[PDB]
Amino acid sequence: ATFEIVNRCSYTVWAAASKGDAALDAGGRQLNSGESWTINVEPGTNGGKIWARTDCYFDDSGSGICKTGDCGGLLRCKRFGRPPTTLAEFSLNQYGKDYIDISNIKGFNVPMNFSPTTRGCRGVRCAADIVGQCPAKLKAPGGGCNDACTVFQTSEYCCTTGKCGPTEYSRFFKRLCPDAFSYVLDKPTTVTCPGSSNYRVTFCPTA
Repeated sequence: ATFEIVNRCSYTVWAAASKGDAALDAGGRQLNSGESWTINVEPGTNGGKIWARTDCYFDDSGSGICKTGDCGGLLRCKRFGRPPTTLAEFSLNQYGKDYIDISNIKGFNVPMNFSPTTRGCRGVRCAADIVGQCPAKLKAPGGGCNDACTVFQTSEYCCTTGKCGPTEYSRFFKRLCPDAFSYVLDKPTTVTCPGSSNYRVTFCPTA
């Protein structure tokens, strides 16, 4: 399957793509404002994620640091990034279907639209100003808005016992972005698409 990753933000973003234990395609790339990066994701990929990283510095060897979404200091991510990260999530070719969603479960850093480029399903979008409105306790110094599990590490926010309810914090994300997961047991906002669809992830879709 092919993914076009488009940076419509006015600032440089460092895109990342990983399935947790391995990079997808090259795994990461600088995208200046307006730049598009097309990657090939192998069919059958389970648990793939795409996110943006902000305020990165990397050297010759591709080592450095980002203030949001750092994946252990690498330009080409092999593992997942450090929150806060708005997450585009996908499982491909699962019994003939594709499943996509946007998640705020690891916080929010960049607004995002996640849409298919082929037929038969809708896209999803979280493009509200979550950082500007972020509750004080969740504001991350490096920018972005942390999820409550990252900040407080309780069984309720992290849903450790498998039983948990919505919270004042999860409701904040859900009220600004109803189409994104706000906590781990949220009523699923997953979208079902035909198997082997193609997609576009746009950062800053509106502004």
